[PDB]
Amino acid sequence: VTLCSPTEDDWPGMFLLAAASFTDFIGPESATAWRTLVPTDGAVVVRDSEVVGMALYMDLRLTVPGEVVLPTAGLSFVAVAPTHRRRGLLRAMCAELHRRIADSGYPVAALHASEGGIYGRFGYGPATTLHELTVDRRFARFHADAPGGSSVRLVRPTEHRGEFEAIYERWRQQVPGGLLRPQVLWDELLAEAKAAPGGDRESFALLHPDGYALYRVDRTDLKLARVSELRAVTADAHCALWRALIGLDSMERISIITHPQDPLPHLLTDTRLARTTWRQDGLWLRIMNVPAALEARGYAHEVGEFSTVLEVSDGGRFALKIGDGRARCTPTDAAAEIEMDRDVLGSLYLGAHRASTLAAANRLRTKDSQLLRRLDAAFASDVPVQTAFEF
Amino acid sequence: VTLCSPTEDDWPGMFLLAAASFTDFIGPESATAWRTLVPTDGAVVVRDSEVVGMALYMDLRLTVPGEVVLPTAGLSFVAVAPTHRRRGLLRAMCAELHRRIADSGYPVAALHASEGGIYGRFGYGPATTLHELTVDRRFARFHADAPGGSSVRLVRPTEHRGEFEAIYERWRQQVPGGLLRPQVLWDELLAEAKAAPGGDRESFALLHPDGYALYRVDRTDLKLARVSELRAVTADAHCALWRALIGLDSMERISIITHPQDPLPHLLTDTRLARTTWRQDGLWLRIMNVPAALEARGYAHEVGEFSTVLEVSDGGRFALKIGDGRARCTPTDAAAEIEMDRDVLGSLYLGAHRASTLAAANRLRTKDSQLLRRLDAAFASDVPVQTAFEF
Amino acid sequence: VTLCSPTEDDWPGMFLLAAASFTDFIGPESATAWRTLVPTDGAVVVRDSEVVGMALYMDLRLTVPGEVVLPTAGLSFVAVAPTHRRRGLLRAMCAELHRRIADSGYPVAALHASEGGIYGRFGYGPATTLHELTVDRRFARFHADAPGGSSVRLVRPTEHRGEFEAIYERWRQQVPGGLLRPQVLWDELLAEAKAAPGGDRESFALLHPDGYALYRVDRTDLKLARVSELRAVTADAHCALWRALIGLDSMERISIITHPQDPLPHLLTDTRLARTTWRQDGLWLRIMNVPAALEARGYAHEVGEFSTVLEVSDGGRFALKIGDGRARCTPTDAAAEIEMDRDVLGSLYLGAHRASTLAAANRLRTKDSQLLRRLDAAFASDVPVQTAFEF
Amino acid sequence: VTLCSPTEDDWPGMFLLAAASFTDFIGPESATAWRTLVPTDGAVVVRDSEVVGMALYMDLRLTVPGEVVLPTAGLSFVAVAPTHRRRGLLRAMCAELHRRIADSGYPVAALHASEGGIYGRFGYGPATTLHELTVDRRFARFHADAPGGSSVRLVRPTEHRGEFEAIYERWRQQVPGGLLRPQVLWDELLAEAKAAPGGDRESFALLHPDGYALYRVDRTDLKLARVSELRAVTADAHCALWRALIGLDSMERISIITHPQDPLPHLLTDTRLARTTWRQDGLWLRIMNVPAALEARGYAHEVGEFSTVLEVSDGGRFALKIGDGRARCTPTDAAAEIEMDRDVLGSLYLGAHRASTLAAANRLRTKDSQLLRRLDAAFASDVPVQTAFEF
Ligand SMILES: [Cl-]
Ligand SMILES: [Cl-]
Ligand SMILES: [Cl-]
Ligand SMILES: [Cl-]
Repeated sequence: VTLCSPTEDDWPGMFLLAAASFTDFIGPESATAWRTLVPTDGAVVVRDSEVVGMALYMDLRLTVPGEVVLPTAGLSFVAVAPTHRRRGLLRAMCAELHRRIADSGYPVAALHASEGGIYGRFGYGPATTLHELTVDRRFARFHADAPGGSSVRLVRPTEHRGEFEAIYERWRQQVPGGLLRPQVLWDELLAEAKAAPGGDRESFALLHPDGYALYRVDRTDLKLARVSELRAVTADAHCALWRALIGLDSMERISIITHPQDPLPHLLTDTRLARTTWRQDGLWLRIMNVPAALEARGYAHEVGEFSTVLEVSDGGRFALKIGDGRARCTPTDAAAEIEMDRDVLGSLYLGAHRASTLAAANRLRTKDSQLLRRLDAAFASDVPVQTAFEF
Repeated sequence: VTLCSPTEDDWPGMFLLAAASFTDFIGPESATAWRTLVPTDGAVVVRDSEVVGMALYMDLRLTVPGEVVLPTAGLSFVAVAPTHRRRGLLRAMCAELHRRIADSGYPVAALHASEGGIYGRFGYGPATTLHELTVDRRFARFHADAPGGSSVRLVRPTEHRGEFEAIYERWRQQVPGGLLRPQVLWDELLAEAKAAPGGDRESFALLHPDGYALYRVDRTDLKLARVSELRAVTADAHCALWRALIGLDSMERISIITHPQDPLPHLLTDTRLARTTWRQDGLWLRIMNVPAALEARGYAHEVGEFSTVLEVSDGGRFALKIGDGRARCTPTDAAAEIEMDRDVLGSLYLGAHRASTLAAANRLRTKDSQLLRRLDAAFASDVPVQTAFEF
Repeated sequence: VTLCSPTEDDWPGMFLLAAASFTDFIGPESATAWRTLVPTDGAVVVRDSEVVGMALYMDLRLTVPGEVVLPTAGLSFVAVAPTHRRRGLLRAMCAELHRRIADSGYPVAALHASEGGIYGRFGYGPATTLHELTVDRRFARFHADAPGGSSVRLVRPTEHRGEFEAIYERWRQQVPGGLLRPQVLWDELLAEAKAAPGGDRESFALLHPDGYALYRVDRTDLKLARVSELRAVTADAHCALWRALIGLDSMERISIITHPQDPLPHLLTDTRLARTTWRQDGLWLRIMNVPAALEARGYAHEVGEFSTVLEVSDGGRFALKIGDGRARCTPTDAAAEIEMDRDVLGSLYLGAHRASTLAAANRLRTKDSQLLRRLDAAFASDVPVQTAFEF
Repeated sequence: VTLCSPTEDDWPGMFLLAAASFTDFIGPESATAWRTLVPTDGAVVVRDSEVVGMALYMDLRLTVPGEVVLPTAGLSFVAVAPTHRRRGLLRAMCAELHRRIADSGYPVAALHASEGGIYGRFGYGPATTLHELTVDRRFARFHADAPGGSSVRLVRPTEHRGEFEAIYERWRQQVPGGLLRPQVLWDELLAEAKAAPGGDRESFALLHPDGYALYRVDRTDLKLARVSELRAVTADAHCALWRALIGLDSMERISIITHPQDPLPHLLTDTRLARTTWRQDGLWLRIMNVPAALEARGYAHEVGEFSTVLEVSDGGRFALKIGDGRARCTPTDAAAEIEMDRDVLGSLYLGAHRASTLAAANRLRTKDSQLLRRLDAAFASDVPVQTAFEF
């Protein structure tokens, strides 16, 4: 058992481990495309010789509150062979990548979790919430107040790549959780848009000047349309796209994986028709550099200037001053007023979780209820946090 | 078709309509107990002579943000005979009760909705959110940070009525959505605690000095425990009760109908184990007197003093000034800065829905994005809004 | 093994065999009430001493085409002990009862079959068709042409016995398949109308001057109302009762066991909403006396006078002359033009099955296609055949 | 929004709308084959430029009672874009095609309905009934009377095209509902006979001189054989094919979409084994020219000569004289004795629905019960109405 950066000769062994580890493995051709987002020294492997462990990160750009874009290490392709469980391989690989990520100057790392119980101990907190809405469209009537009572076109996704790219680029820059989508991921997305023999049905697009929806009929439930992606830059675009989706008269149900503040239910005369059928953690964040991350994002202007001392468990103690929507975060040995593990700060960082809620679980410790209210207000995001694409 | 306050002789006919209308009808004996909460002139019936329509309200006490308790008209027992649909009987009965409620001096009316599409047009907005969590307790491990790593007793509910009453009374006064639970509803609750032949299994209680949980094994799924009610006045009590529930080793799953900010998931090493299995509107509010309701509740201290002009569609136009956690709301003919239907104000009132989200659906109209942020912040509740008991 | 008429002392042993044989056994008290319809010498038992076989008939009145009422032997309570299978006990009991029924002067015997494969060989043919319609009432809109766009009352069944009795008596006299419902069966029907602990929910009635519907919410599916019985003497009553049933706004679905010519689907803008969810043989007929049965019923006036020779396999050969809606059926040794087993004549007798369809299965043999068309037309019923009550 | 006959350049846009509208879309290659049945000016499109609406008709030959073959406009490929709902596009397209169909000299139009609630208002009535029978073949025993107690061969469909074509041509000419099946539809049918990767299993044929059955094992239920098509010209062929299907010893169940008068159940000792698992409207008819359609079909010889006056709502009033199996239908201003909407006449026309049943729903209005009986008898079909192939 040695831990190394993989050579070109290691990648066939990594693809075997991937195929055996991930039921959703994209195959070697697609994986080779995703590889283009992994920097030199972005990957580690454990050899016994065959590959028994692997982990890597990709260079991402993540939007945080205040429309600030952070360089982000996106952890992915993490696997330990079923032959090598309970040997500390995950711990060793995560320790090495975190060392490389921190030394490289990334203020944050991010991942999507295979299970909810693994990444908390490595300092990752769930930072976005996936919210599945299922609409019984047979009953759906738009409210008198709903915009645009057409601006929308039914199109083939592959024929309107430029328009989707431009709309997505506008969306990702204005929404916390937004990720830059590089050209290789557009190539991959539009390749998946076509039907597969015994696989997915053909994808269609609804295109508005200021939004698009990509959807396909479910493989097995032929009365369910699944929206894979809806990106709307305006309220008018969001409503117009939903009027078109409710117009899919051959379907009983439209489902979408969205965010908790999706205004869809409020567009209907019966809010209950937009049923929450599933909820899960989306993007997870590890704050690598506490002061750099905390100084980088914008804060709520509504809360008056306040100062506190924040201790992150084995992450430093800082004088934190928040006023006029900006934070200053400097080293101190002054007594801590707030204490939390690193994972908890990740959960607060995009505004998806309230300091008050985490305090009620004793994940966040303070003796000052006023300070808790100020933190809740300051860390809150004006623009609701969304999830961009899984990686 | 005439609309009257019912005489004693009308109640057998009302109980027949109830039995035929409500699959969960509590029967004449329990209904006669609930009747004690209906004031003189609190009920209307339509006769054709037999009862073809009915509606009533009960005298309730509702806690709103700032621990303020409002007299509240709780609409209930609303039915139109299947023989008399589409004759405007619901509209006529709701118009008459609203007249009586407004003239009686109630600032707010409330109900639980049989369907989501009916009460919006009568000025009711959904004001609390029911959130069902299902825990696979076989996997549940408490976080190192979780309080109290016993203070809890397994007891017969009927033997500890005084302790439940006292804990509930503390809870309902400190939580927005809290309702006073009169003696007749305690009588009814503890009568339901015993097992029924071919019906519900026996209810048990977990009792802490500062909280209780009432639960029973599901009728048909013998590996599911359903928590009917958990009232905790402290974080220590909430965690202690959940440690005890996760200790129900004969169960696979524990389910509870709770609120979106329940800290349960954060008590576990795997937040994903507390799965959201169901979400629905809970309590609905109709603001009867806009200035009385808006002046009565407390507002967030974090937001700086601001002034605006609010128009409620056919509900008046008001100069609204919010500062130091209090509102002043006076008549004006000045140009409106914010417009919304009455139902929308109900949805904002307990802090369950953000002004920003309702604005994105065009249910709330303003040209000022700064004003929207200030409203979001001001109307937000420090203590998360919960649902008390169904009526 | 001896075959006897039971003594009073035999009935406890018959009730044990019944409980072990019939999952729907009505119990000794209800069975003692049904006993009042069994004539002296109407029952046989086989003893080994304990009861190992039983069979009986009740005195019924069956309506046949032309509003003619026939005395009918209703076979029921037929059981062989699981200890005594394949010993010819059913054959022996059926042979003896048929001897008694024939000698008593009954022209027809009838039964409801536990299985479809048993009674054909004893000369019983399925004579009515049960047709279950399930309406998704959330979508149901009445056609512009539908009558009565209220005459209907929601009532407690036990309070309107006289009105149900009178409506049913009018119905049973005008519909082929109609049975006289004696007072003991009204006593039993209204006793079942009340709810049972862990059993059926409360029954309700919709009452029109010229029709009624008895319905209850399903035990387990709380969004399904099951109509146990709808008797309408006019088209106006039938439509009015269905308008009321579609008005059960708490239900998703209304189901009824009806007949294939129920006009319900044609009352709706979408005929497809009245879905056929189940179909089965209803009443079975054994023609005991061929000439008496054939001379007794009315025939279609549309078909011109014709003569043929009918042979029933081991049931006689007859010169059959049909004209002006009446048949003459006299002994002959002339060559047969039509041959069929006795069971086939039972299937033709109420007009539920076409001679042409049975001929296509070679259950009915003729070389004359014109004769087949004349038989189809003559045996057809003006009033569609319905099923009264199970016995 | 303009309505035009499509140019060659419009068909890619029509195929996109088809793919997005029809989950069973046959793809561009098969659709191009079906196109060969669409006459010049047989198609309309709405452009906004992209295709947002389309509809066409094909030249068909439909068999009606009396073995009469009518030129028939088969409406198909009808779609409105989900972006253009509730804009009257369907009404506009149907009005234009009906104008073209009427002017072209078609006496009838026909379609298969995506939903049951749409085509009634455009004058289409459901005219055939689809009846799914599922046989539990493990229990199925043929009756002593059943023919042919082998004449049948198990063959590859593609190797016996000539024999299937010849049998089908005999069938379609003798059965009301029969359609001529052109060479392009035989090409398409035999292409679907082969297995597809992750798709349908291989089709097999059972071939008799006077009948064939095409069947395949269900994709997912490997104990279910689905008969896609059984065409039998004789009772012997029908029974022989069913003996062979019941001989599929690896199956639990055989299912077929047949007609209500299928004699299959009567071939078995247990009629109940042939269970009706599904029922739906099949072919829909719009009578374009009332007198031409009514004079064209044969009527029952059994009913004596009679005269009446029929009014079709906005379809004319006619003196209708029916005798010796023929109708004369001439213009009159004499008082109407029968009134009905055009859709109702379509439902009566192939004998699938009784005038009496439609009268009970008030879809057919007369004050003369004798006239109703005569219409029932006259419009009845000697040969039961069947459904040919979906289009
Ligand atoms: Cl999202
Ligand atoms: Cl709650
Ligand atoms: Cl019936
Ligand atoms: Cl058919």
